[PDB]
Amino acid sequence: SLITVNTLQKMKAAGEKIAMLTAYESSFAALMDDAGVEMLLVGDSLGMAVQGRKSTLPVSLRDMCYHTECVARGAKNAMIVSDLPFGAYQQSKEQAFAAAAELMAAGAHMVKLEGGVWMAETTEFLQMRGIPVCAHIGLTPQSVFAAQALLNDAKAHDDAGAAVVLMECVLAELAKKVTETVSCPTIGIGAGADCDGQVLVMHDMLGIFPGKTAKFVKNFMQGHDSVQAAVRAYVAEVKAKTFPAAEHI
Amino acid sequence: LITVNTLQKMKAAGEKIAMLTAYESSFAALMDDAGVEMLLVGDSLGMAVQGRKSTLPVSLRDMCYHTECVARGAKNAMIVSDLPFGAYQQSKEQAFAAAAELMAAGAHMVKLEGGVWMAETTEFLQMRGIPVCAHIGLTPQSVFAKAQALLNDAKAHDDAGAAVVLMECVLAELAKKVTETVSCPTIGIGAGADCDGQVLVMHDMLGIFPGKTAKFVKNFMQGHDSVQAAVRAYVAEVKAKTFPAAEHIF
Amino acid sequence: SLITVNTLQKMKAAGEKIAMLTAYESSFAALMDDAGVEMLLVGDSLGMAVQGRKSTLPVSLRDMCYHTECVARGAKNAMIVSDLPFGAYQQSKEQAFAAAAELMAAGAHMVKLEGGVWMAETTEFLQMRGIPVCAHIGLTPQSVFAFGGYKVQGRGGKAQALLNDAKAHDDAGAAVVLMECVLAELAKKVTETVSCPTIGIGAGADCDGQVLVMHDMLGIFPGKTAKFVKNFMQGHDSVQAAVRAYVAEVKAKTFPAAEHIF
Amino acid sequence: SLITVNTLQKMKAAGEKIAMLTAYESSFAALMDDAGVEMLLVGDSLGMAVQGRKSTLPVSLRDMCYHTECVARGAKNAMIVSDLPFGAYQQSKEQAFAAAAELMAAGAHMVKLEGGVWMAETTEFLQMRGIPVCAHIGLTPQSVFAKAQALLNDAKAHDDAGAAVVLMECVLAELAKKVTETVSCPTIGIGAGADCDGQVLVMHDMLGIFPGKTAKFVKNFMQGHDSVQAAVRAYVAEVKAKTFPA
Amino acid sequence: SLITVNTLQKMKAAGEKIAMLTAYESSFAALMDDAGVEMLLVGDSLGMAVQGRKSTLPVSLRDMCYHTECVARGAKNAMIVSDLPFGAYQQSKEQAFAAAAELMAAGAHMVKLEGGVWMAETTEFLQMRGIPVCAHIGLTPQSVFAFGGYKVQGRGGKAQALLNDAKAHDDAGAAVVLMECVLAELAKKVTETVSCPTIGIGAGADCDGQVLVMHDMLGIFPGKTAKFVKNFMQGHDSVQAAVRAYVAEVKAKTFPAAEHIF
Ligand SMILES: CC(C)C(=O)C(=O)O
Ligand SMILES: CC(C)C(=O)C(=O)O
Ligand SMILES: CC(C)C(=O)C(=O)O
Ligand SMILES: CC(C)C(=O)C(=O)O
Ligand code: NA
Ligand code: NA
Ligand code: NA
Ligand code: NA
Repeated sequence: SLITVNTLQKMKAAGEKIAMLTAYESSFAALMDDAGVEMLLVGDSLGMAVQGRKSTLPVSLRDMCYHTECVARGAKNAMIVSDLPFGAYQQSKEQAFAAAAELMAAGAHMVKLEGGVWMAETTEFLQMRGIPVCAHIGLTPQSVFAAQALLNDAKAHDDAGAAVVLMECVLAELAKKVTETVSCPTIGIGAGADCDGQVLVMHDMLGIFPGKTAKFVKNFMQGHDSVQAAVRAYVAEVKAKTFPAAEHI
Repeated sequence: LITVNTLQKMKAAGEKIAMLTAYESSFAALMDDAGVEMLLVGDSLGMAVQGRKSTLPVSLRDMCYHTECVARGAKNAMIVSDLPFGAYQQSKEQAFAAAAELMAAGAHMVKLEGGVWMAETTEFLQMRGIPVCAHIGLTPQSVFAKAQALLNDAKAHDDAGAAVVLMECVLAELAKKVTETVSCPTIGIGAGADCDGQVLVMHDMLGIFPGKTAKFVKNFMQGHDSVQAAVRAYVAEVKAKTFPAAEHIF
Repeated sequence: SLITVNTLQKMKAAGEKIAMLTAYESSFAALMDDAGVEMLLVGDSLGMAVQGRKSTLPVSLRDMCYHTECVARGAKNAMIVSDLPFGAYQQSKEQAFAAAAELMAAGAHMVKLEGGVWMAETTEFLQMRGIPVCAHIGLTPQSVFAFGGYKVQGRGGKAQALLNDAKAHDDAGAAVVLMECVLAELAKKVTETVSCPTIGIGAGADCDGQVLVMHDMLGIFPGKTAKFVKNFMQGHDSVQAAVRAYVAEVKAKTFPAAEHIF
Repeated sequence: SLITVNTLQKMKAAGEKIAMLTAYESSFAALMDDAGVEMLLVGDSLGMAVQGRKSTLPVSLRDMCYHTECVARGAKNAMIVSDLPFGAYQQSKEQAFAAAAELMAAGAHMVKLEGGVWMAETTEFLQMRGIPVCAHIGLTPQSVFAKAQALLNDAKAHDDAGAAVVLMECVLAELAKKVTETVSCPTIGIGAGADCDGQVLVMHDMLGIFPGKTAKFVKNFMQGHDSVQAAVRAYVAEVKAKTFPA
Repeated sequence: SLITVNTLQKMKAAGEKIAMLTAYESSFAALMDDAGVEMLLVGDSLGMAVQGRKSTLPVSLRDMCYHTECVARGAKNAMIVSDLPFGAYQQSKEQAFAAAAELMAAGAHMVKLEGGVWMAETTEFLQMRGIPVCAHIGLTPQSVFAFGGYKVQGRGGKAQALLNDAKAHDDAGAAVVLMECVLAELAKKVTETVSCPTIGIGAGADCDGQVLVMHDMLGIFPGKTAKFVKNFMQGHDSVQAAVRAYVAEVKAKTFPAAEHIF
């Protein structure tokens, strides 16, 4: 029942697409879990969607731990992934370990960190100590104010033992090559359907914000009269390989 | 008084060491009076005492508190305290600070989880007067995250000066080889009978949880009239080498 | 509309001068944004202009964070650059990162640090982790007691060292290099050599942009302004007109004039 | 007058035995000072004698600073030596320095640390920064829960690092003798024989405050006298006459 | 007017003796500044003259910052030098920097640290980051318990070690090198060898300047002062005049006299 890293490995081998959605509260976490969502991402994207800030930089380790605890009270079988917030882990591998440990004590089953080859040593340090790491490469929103290289980043984390490699806004053809090159499962957002799974910010896919949605995002609320049905459709289109479509790439 | 030297003599003589977890003073005095030689204040208290789903949320404060409670009840038995998740893996210096607090709380030895990558930490602590029990094989703090590696882990800790090597859920024949290879006494749980001693979580062996006991666990309460007799039977079986039996091994 | 690092790079390539001014409050930040200031510098110069102290050394990270938040609530399109205060970042690249992360969480889009080649590793450490860096070379006011005051840099055989400081920061990935009190001809060479945009104060008009302390250019202090500073309030009808004349003279390359250059 | 490291060096050179005793309070420290005790050791042994614990490991840095302050208000001429408590200085030489600096600020004139060769770097670090160090080798109570050439190596490494004094506990007398003869600094012993430049005893032990058999290498000096003052003076006289340890 | 490092360098080259005195309060600081004292030393000597302790070791960084602030409210032209107190800087160059930064934030224009060649790296770390350093060599009072009291330095084969200490600091960028209780002939050779000004106390008249503890030179203690100290209060009936006499004798090279030199 419970989704573990082995489960994700089996899904990658079986070619069965993984469904990930961000979650910041207990009620929505339980709803998504029950709707088939396999990975619950307590992302630092909550700085915009929950806190209403202009970027994710101000989110603190305290905020991430609080939301992790909330989500942990609602989740059952889904795996809880928590982001390491800006400033809380890039100082050193030792600082990253301390911040990751706090998230794990709050209820996370894996942590997500941003960065390329320069973060590979941090991934290894954490994974060796029992903390599953999700390496976030490509577009890394914490550096918002700031092909071979992406492949290198991917490989570096894989070699260090990252459990999952997540790619944001990447040429679909490159995401495909990456997914085939790394031993660990991959998760995409604006990276195509050749990844081992997909992720989207709940709020975006529920159409909580006015005006058009990002190009790589699909509104799943539309056509449904219940949030649970909207999420179920997401899981199904992810697995059907219908999402992302050609328009979302 | 049970000391490291006592354990060493027992290994050399083939006399099995009886270890049991303990998180409270009353149970600790009872186990001590019932012949338990090593009291393990383990982070297993996150599940048995705190009721969590894992031992990761256990803090250093929690370990020091439980160690202090056990220390008020213990007499002859050695107190072993676990370094909790996040409090010692950052560096050897951080592990020494955390272990120093546990020793200050009443521990006579500390236990830490990890393979070869933690051996340098074992050496740093042992050289500074802090006896270390290196816990290898199935390390519960890594639940969310292979025969030769285990052997490598055991050798590295032994060479680093580990006072004791504890193995959890390890193929029996592998455990026997490790035990015959390292110089320090070995303790097992789900590791077979060829270790120098055994450990079990108190509540498990007392049948506190409903349902079937884990495979490597035996209910010692059953067939006895008191907690005292259940514990004495556990100690007597470990020493008679009747526990664990074929049915409790992998 | 929003001013980003790419905007500055496009302006350097086009030869359009960048207008930077200091800002420590929300109302003045909004006034300057509306008057066309592109970069709003929350400088540690507030230790003197706001706090009334004799130098910028006593300014703390908390003071820097507070003013940054204030300015962030008034800014609109302009980029916010916040100074890393004395004592909060020179201890190590790790300490600099932590201090810079607090400023970015306070609302900064870039941080400014003082120092030559010995700070380039710090610049690299921060930029690689998403924190845009402005390297400030030449006369660095946090080292005022070591310099003994405000002297022009790059004289004689000191030119190479300044050039070396600029290069190390640029190679370390500095987004912008800021020069203060530097021989104009040297600043021109530096600007023509580094890949990143440059900003000057008392560095001549051949930098890719200019900066002035608000209070200096508004003639808030009694007496005369420094030689490299022009009083724009004087001869103008409002604070809004004074700032607009500054941005216009910077873009027309009339400020700094010959009188304001070393 | 005042007892300085120079005083101790001169005493070793002349063969005049040094009297050291533990002290954790102001009143007893002033009494011992007046009785001729030259070195007052504020030891982590207070964890057992004062606090009543089973070991000295739980003694904290705050406890050592407190007792150091108390003793410093009683002491006049004697040198105050303060122990660096378990867990407060073994993390690194930088940590030891911060802990030693707190003890010096509380009134100590020298600090004592436990450990062989692996602690010599720490000794060098502290001594180079003005903190006199007493290196404690042999039996080190802080490692209670956890050979001739090893002892000599430890003593030599500490002496080469600049230790002001080397303290030996429970060492074969003949071996203590060689160490004393080979190091440039004064040596102090406890259960180390009379061939040391000086002796130390825990005050409560030599005053017979503990119920039970007197420790083997300890002599009860309270016996035969009717004042604590006379008991201390007798210990100092026997140490000087080289009749203790017997 | 305003005393800077450049001023001290100009005086060394000119042969004009620098007058330094300790100061722990604002009133006395203003008086000395008005009497011509060029360097006001907020020394850890306040542990004995102000706090009444037996040594300067118990003085904390907080104490140093507090007195530094007091002195800064009275100082006008004089340069404020603050001592780094025992335990606050010897742990590492990084810790020395953090402590030195607090002193500078409290009002100091330079910090003073005790130590030989082993502290030179710390000297370099500080000066490069804008903190002027006065290296104190010879008899370093924070090491009094290791020293076994106060004793003359530099005789025999120890002379070369002292020279090394001074040159190591001079090479690291020390702004000033202070010598306490060193053979006069050695102090002279060191003064003629390093590039920075030198200040002495019990080091002869050939240093570039002198320093005394205020309370010692005002005769505040009972009995006699050390051999290298002179009571300037005697023969005068105002502290103003007593301080002016110190300044005059230092500049005339009449103090220290033969009787105050080793
Ligand atoms: C877009 C996803 C991967 C994310 O980083 C977040 O929600 O924080
Ligand atoms: C039983 C042993 C393996 C243990 O770690 C614990 O109780 O925490
Ligand atoms: C650009 C200059 C004037 C500066 O550093 C400041 O204002 O803080
Ligand atoms: C006498 C001078 C050099 C001093 O160190 C002090 O006052 O602290
Ligand atoms: Na994120
Ligand atoms: Na455990
Ligand atoms: Na500035
Ligand atoms: Na001083």
